[PDB]
Amino acid sequence: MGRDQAGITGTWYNQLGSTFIVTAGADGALTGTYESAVGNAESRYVLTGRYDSAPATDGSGTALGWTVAWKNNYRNAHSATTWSGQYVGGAEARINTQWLLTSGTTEANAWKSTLVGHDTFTKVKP
Amino acid sequence: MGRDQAGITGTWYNQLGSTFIVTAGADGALTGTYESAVGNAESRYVLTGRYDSAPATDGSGTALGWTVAWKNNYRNAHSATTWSGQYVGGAEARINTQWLLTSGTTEANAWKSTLVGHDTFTKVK
Amino acid sequence: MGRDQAGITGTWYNQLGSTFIVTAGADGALTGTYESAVGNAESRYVLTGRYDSAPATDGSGTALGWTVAWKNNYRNAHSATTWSGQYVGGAEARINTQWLLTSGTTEANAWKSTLVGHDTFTKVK
Amino acid sequence: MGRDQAGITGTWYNQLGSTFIVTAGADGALTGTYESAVGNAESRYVLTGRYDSAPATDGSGTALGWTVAWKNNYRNAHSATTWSGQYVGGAEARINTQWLLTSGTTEANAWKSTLVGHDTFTKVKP
Ligand SMILES: O=C1N[C@H]2[C@H](CS[C@H]2CCCCNC2CCC(C(=O)Nc3cccc4cccnc34)(C(=O)Nc3cccc4cccnc34)CC2)N1
Ligand SMILES: O=C1N[C@H]2[C@H](CS[C@H]2CCCCNC2CCC(C(=O)Nc3cccc4cccnc34)(C(=O)Nc3cccc4cccnc34)CC2)N1
Ligand SMILES: O=C1N[C@H]2[C@H](CS[C@H]2CCCCNC2CCC(C(=O)Nc3cccc4cccnc34)(C(=O)Nc3cccc4cccnc34)CC2)N1
Ligand code: NI
Ligand code: NI
Ligand code: NI
Repeated sequence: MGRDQAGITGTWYNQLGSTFIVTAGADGALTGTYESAVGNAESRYVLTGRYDSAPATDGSGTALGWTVAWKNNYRNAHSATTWSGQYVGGAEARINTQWLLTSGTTEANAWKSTLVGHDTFTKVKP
Repeated sequence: MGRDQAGITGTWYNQLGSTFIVTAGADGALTGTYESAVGNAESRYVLTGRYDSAPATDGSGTALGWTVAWKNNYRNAHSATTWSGQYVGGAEARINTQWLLTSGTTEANAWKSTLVGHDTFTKVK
Repeated sequence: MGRDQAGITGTWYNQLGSTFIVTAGADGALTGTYESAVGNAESRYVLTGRYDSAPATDGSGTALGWTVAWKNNYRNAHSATTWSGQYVGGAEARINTQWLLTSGTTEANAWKSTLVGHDTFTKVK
Repeated sequence: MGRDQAGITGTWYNQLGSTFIVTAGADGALTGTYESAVGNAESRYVLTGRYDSAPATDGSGTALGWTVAWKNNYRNAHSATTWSGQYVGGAEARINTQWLLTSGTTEANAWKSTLVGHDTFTKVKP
């Protein structure tokens, strides 16, 4: 039912070599796994998110976001990343994102809790 | 059972008057609803996220994040916010966050697609 | 002269205990020194920036920003912070900011080069 | 002189087609002009900033940042952008940045005051 449900669902790769496997639901849900090529991370991590299942009709992208907490059956980095961005369809579909990575900190170190960055995902590895 | 499952589960209010109702699952899931006091938003929106269910024991906070897409059965703002932050428990429990709000845009307007801000959530209004 | 030249010029303090000493010029310049209470920083660092010297008259704040490179005669942290925000006048004047701290990194580590945060500066603290 | 004073100094273009003309001083200063290809912007705006004039020698980039207030003799957008990033010298020199654009707002609209994005600058015009 989602306008971009079929386009979003599948396997995506970012510029770092990370792998993002996602199913878009008709209700706006995103569910899948994330494997990071960098950082204190090994194997797949659960991800969950949301996307706009009825986007604008003027050629705009489709807003979405998702979260990974960096704990799985191998490691725990005591941190979580959220990606905020939009899906852009067409011949070379892309999910363009900016992200925030927060680590658990003491109060004294809270000022340095959060990294910001940007990831671009494609359906073919770069 | 997640270490902070009981502390996170419940209702949170930010500095703007928005309301965040969340259930923390034993496996690290966050599920619930968000009601925003500002912006193109009315009634409740679905939220989903994750939290660290086995955090450090050194006094550090508990890392977490969640997403809301601003579409429900009443409105659609063609946008989505992600909050990234940490839960700090105790008498004056807090969830301290930074957030990214992306709107769907044309490619030419993508440079102005994403707002950044910070929200602090407490257990009282 | 700048509309908020006199209001911005002076000594400001943020929530961490850092001190921001600034002169606003009639031409939109910001020039001064920054002393950070946290991080790889000791004593004062040069700052430079810009502000809107003819802001809106509808009660809106005054947009501004400035940079500190964390090198002085005593230390070098191989990093730089930019604060982006707005000055809000009145009995309880504030400069509300969000900031980006970038450290020099190898290309392999570029994904972790930049912190984001927020500081609120007041004239009393 | 700064290690990268000669390398940073010059004319740069980002992926939007904006033009960044900058002079790096031996004292860590950045001065120059910015012309944006997008937004409420016309002609050149004053910029000022700072860079690390004695960076690490381990292959790391050179940290820097600069500000533009979007007021000149032609327009006033009641806004300011700060770019935070690092200069990477060598083959295909690049300045990689993330930026924050804050507009003056009323207190009720302060939550919507700030955009975030990322710009990459090279000396080759797109
Ligand atoms: O595809 C992809 N992959 C990437 C992108 C986006 S997700 C990303 C993959 C993430 C996989 C998990 N990577 C771990 C993160 C936590 C870690 C670390 O290196 N943290 C940090 C390093 C440098 C700067 C930081 C600033 C703020 C906070 N963290 C920063 C760490 O231990 N942090 C800390 C431990 C203990 C105390 C801390 C106190 C303050 C801050 N951090 C602390 C170890 C590596 N896209
Ligand atoms: O008033 C105030 N005060 C505060 C606020 C806003 S300004 C702030 C005061 C700043 C004073 C300078 N503080 C130094 C920063 C550089 C330092 C460090 O701790 N860096 C980092 C720590 C944690 C997370 C990081 C994420 C990304 C990158 N850095 C993070 C460091 O050595 N970093 C690094 C060294 C070598 C290689 C690196 C590779 C990647 C990242 N960092 C590297 C040492 C402390 N408001
Ligand atoms: O090279 C390059 N170029 C680009 C990049 C990085 S710099 C960039 C060039 C910038 C040149 C100036 N462009 C003006 C900015 C202000 C403007 C606008 O579109 N603002 C905004 C549009 C969309 C989202 C916003 C979110 C938050 C705030 N602004 C957003 C505007 O009028 N904003 C406002 C006016 C009145 C009230 C406001 C209240 C809240 C927020 N904004 C308000 C008009 C265009 N790299
Ligand atoms: Ni960390
Ligand atoms: Ni650092
Ligand atoms: Ni604006």
